[PDB]
Amino acid sequence: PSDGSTANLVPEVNNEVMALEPVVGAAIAAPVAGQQNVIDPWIRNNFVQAPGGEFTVSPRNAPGEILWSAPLGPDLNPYLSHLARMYNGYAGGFEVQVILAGNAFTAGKIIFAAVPPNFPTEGLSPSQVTMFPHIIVDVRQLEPVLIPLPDVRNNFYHYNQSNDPTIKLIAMLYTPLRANNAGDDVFTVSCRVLTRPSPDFDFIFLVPPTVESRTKPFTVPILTVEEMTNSRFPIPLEKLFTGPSGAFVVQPQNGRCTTDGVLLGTTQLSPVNICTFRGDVTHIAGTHDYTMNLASQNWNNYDPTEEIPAPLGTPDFVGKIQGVLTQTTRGDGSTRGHKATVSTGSVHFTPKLGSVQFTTDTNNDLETGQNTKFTPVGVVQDGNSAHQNEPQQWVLPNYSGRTGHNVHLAPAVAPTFPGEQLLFFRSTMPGCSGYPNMNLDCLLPQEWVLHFYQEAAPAQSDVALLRFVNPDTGRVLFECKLHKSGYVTVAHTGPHDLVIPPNGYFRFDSWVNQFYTLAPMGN
Amino acid sequence: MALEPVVGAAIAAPVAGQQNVIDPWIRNNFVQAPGGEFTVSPRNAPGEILWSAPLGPDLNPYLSHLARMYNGYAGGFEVQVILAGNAFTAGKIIFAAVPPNFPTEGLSPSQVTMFPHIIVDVRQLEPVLIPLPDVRNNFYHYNQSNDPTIKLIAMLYTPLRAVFTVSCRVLTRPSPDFDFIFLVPPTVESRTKPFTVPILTVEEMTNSRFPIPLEKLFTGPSGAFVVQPQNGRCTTDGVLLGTTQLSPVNICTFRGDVTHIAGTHDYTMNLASQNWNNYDPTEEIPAPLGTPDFVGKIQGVLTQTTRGDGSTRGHKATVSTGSVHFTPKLGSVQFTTDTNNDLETGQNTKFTPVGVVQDGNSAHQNEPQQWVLPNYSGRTGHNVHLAPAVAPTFPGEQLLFFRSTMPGCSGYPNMNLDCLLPQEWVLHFYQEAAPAQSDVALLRFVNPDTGRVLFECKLHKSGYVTVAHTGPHDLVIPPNGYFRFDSWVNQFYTLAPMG
Amino acid sequence: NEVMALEPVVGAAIAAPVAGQQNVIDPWIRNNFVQAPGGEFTVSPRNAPGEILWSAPLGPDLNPYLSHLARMYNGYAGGFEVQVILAGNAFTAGKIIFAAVPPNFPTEGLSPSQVTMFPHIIVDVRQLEPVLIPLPDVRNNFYHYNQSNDPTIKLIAMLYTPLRANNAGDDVFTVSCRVLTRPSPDFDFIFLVPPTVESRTKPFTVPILTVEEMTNSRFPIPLEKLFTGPSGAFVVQPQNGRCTTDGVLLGTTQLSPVNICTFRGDVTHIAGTHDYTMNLASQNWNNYDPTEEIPAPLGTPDFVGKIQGVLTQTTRGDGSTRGHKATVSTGSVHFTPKLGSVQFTTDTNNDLETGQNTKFTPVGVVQDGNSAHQNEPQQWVLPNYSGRTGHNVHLAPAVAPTFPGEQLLFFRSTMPGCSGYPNMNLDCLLPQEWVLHFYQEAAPAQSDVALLRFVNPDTGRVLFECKLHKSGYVTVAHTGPHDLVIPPNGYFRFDSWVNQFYTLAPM
Ligand SMILES: [Cl-]
Ligand SMILES: [Cl-]
Repeated sequence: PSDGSTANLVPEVNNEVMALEPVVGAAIAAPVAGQQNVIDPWIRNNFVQAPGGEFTVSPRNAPGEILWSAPLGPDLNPYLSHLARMYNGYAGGFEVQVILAGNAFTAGKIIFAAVPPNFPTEGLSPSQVTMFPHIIVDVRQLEPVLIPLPDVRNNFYHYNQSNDPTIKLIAMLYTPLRANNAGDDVFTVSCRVLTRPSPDFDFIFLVPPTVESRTKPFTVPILTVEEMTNSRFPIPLEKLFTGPSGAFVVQPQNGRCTTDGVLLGTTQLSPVNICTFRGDVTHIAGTHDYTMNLASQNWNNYDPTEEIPAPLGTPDFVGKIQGVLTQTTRGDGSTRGHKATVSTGSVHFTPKLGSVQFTTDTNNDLETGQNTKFTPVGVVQDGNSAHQNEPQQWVLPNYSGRTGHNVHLAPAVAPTFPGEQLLFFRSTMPGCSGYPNMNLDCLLPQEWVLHFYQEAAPAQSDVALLRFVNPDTGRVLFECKLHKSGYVTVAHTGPHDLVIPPNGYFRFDSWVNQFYTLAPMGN
Repeated sequence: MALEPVVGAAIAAPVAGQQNVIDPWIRNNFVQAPGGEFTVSPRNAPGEILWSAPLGPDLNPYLSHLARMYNGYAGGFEVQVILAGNAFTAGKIIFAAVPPNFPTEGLSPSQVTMFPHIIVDVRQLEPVLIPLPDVRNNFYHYNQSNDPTIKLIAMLYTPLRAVFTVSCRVLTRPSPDFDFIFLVPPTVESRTKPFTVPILTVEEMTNSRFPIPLEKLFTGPSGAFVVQPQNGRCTTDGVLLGTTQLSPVNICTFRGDVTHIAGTHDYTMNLASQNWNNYDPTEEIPAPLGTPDFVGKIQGVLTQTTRGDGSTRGHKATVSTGSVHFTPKLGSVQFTTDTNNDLETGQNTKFTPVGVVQDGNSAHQNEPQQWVLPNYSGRTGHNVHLAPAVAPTFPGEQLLFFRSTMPGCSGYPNMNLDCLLPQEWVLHFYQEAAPAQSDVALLRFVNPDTGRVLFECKLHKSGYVTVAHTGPHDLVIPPNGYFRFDSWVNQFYTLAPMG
Repeated sequence: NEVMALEPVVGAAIAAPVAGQQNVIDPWIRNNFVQAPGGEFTVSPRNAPGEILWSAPLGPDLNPYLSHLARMYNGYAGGFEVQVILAGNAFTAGKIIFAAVPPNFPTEGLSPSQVTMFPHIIVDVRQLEPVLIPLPDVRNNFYHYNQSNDPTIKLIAMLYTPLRANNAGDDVFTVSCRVLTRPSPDFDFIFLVPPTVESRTKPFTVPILTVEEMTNSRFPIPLEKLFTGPSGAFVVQPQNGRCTTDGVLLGTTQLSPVNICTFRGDVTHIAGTHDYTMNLASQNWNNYDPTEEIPAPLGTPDFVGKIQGVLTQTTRGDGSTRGHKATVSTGSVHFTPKLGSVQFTTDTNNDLETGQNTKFTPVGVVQDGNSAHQNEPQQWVLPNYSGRTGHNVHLAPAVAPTFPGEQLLFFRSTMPGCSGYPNMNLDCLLPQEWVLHFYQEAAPAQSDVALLRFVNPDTGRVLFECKLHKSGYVTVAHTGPHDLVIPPNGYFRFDSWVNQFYTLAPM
């Protein structure tokens, strides 16, 4: 029966069982629910992979790490997830199926535990997890693990739009992963979580779809790398790059946006205003320099009291940006345009205070009362100093110049998992003069900022697993982790420009946590 | 009583993959169809089909969302029609069920009575109920197929006597024999996502004909001009037209190798692709994607980088569209620069646009004519594979433009730049690829503070917007107002006056 | 566990009241599993979750017995039982999902999560016993017609968990899979009909001819060798020998293997030179119509170079005949065959009369010896068929491999040289006899790729396999330029239609 397959090398099934009493589903809610609803019985009789539903046990993982966790709710099941956008509430339990068919040469144990509502999960030790109803499963177990997840609660049913807690199911690494395959291979255990609603599960109230935030699902645009634009300078994207970031500090303030659509730093939605300035301009006596008193991006007065580091779209690197000042006179419509340059490392670059200084090609022909716009074009470098040294993309300017320090900054960004580096979306800035360092990396393409902003989809966990696919060949090129904080990471060591098919796109496959181990991409 | 009962999906059980159940409450409430708005106005005459819909999940917003989870369906509907008339209004509306594969084109009101029908007076208060059974000759219908179904049609049976527009609404609910058939994942390639319009504000969006933000909404008469832009031209279901591409930054830009013209400060650019590939002049496009779509002088900056040492050069430059040397369909355009030397020949060169200029000795505000197309192949022929021209077709209506102001670099230029669709709307339609359920998508502009509707407009499938107004007018809009897609309608819809 | 969540689906029994007749299939065919023609795929450690390793639609082409029978029947109805075999061992880990995708649902782009949402089975790489999958004929009509190509249910095989195994030495361990099929009891054919009349049932084939026995489709010369190479620098876009698998000719391609670089028409002298202008008439000697949706008259040369041959003329009344060494330059501005005129350089400025029909017989290519050696005949540069006065119109598409590790496979011949140092390499995408074969035997393509096997009949050994794309070009698994070392009697054999994800073994 098992001769030549598995070969008794492997635990077949688990004996342990969760010490939970039975718990009623939605039947209790019938006298006070608005309606008695029905779920397609095929959805109830068939396991499907949960959003989330992937996690890994690798040698990088350490005992105590929660490899997978989820609260009870419709988001446990993709069919129920889409249905839930059409209902106001729910009640009842789930059957979860976990697949752990590790290679026979692997060792290690996982604990699954049910933690009741309103108990804090945020510091649990392995000892402590044992005090809940729990099951301990060997990472090599062949038959899937079946865990019933009852809807422990103190009310008749749950509302989608509220934050009353539910039971949380936890999977934690109980014993580190060891292996004794003789060769130098990993044998990471790839695990799958599938679910189906219990018979007592039901939705409560029929309501207009998609208007409830907590049920909006997360997506990542189908756009190709060439079809998107840099979020730190109005340029198209060109390549994907990963490299080591230990030396310098990756802390941009443009193109910073969270997965559920909260903008951060100096980030705004318009991809054309990403290094623009608008306001009234003043000549500086005896020089070809002009001082600009800043208006907003929509030509309103600028309010420095706002909880932002600087006006939205203010450059987030130190360098000399060359462009054009343009001006129009209200009465007659006379227009003027002059070569201009802004140095963000200059002591007179104080956009938080409301003033920026340009160096122009005239000392007249710029009126003092007219609206003036700086259209950026490129970056420049002083040719007498070291080649490729002027534009430092990862050095933040002093938004208030010599007065005070920078405030309300978006956090810095770094890989936290062993073997991982940031993944940058790389664009090459036009050079106007000199020998400038023309590489510009952003953490998110501008179109992703647009998308996340509009679809304010709540993050089901802290990391969204993406796979990059070649649609011609159908093959996955690499996988990466998209963090809620709005940055991407990959499994690689060393600098590398990615070799990408022109048709490649990012495909969202599963929610994971920070302990997910990515397949190595490099070379 | 005029039709027999018609079985739904129960008959399909021996040949369907699965047996499914739909939430029975969905059939206990009449709900407005996604294309359940139509209008009767004195502009309409008998013979015009004022409203129509095919049987299918798209009749019901609940079934519409459910349909993303199923492969097919079978069964009928009960439809309810509501007419907002008054006692001073006269006329009759006939609703009729026309069976699959019968041609509606040319029907008289007399003939429409020969179908199962109801004749309802425009001044009735109480809603009228129509049964719509799933007459067919197969076991069931596939969502991904355009197989025909029974159609419900509404038209004026007697002429309307009454500015007074009669607002009408169509609501539906599934019959008890209706059911979905095969449970399937809601994928993107299904093209079952319903059509929407981005929530972005006019202020926060970008012009699709020049890399600048939008500023205001403008309506005006277009009898003088020929409205035929080639950028920002896109279909509601995501088909790009003309020279339109997706990058909001690469509009009115050029990339290629550059060559000096002896004795002048003028240069010739041999055009590479937007991706820096070779450019193929034989593509079925009027010109390379992002080519300027108006006649004028566009000033910017030419940029060049020498590979090997990192040498970079930048020079003020200017393109005159409609100049005889502007031939981007053939692969070359001519710039006038501020040097005759420093632009090297071997290296790749990029023109970054900034603004337009005007010769000050000529008539003021006459140089950039946004509604005059350049001759993409110069004198050596005329333009080909153009996106169609655009004009209002319904009496009382004008185009609605998304207006921004181009920066002026010198002179007295006409800085007015109107596009048909925001660039972000082009992006949205491309990615969502939502199939159009009719030829016109009715949009309403909403003030989110109060929930109030400020005006309505028609977004045509061809990718242009029209509104009910006469005369030029800059629209006065709350800065945070957004567009909302409300219903599929047809060409006979009468818009509320706006102004 | 191992059960696909599908309801039972009636086969041809439901069709009895509306079918004309009741038929019977040989019971041995019903009781014995047979390998689907493209029923092989492989699980390697390079594979990642979500990759579709194999797919097939339900239908008679999955079974060569049923495929042959369908040529004599009008329709069919019912399902199959599929047997899939996995060549694992106890020391492997990993999961494969098989899924039933309904008739009109697109497979293109599915994530692993979503594939789980179809009726499905999850199979462990260590499973020894074959997996039995019922594939029911989900449909919305009573039965299917052969000529109507109705869409059917699809079987999907996708990598669900990566393969975890040791390798032995440098040989990387892989799990080979095979897909076997046999008709369900409810499957049956419908109406007996004349056995080879119905078009959509003709099977695709490839000539048994040897490379030496075939002919180049771009110049009237025999083939000599098979050549594969990287093609990224240049643009592979020939206009002769371009034909689709189901027999539609493309570009300037025509059927006669001798008229591949010929010209016919009436000729006119250009005063003071040894040049002549030929007013072109159709290859069949008729009036020439430029309106034809073709790049140029059929058989017009599709490369830039100087072709030397012989002009021949015949006076109708007297019967006199004249023949003169001549040369055509396809890159010269006076080479405008789309407009109807071509310019020759001859060895006389006398003895070529007007109004008489004149035929250019091509012989070879020539090179200016004072220029760089091997620089004049650019085979992969198309001439400008309308000279300066416009662009080429209605071209056959350009051709490139899409799969990593794959390069074009060219049928290579060596052009005769007449003078100078010309590049005598000439590569075509299809032999002329393959064009002839596809055109006559107009077999419908069951997918975008026909898998071919190249066989040495002496030893019986297969030397390589290649992909014949429906568009009419071939690709192989190789990197770098290489002349193939082939036994002189080797032939191409058609094996199976496959899906676009089929990965072929390297040389
Ligand atoms: Cl989904
Ligand atoms: Cl209209």
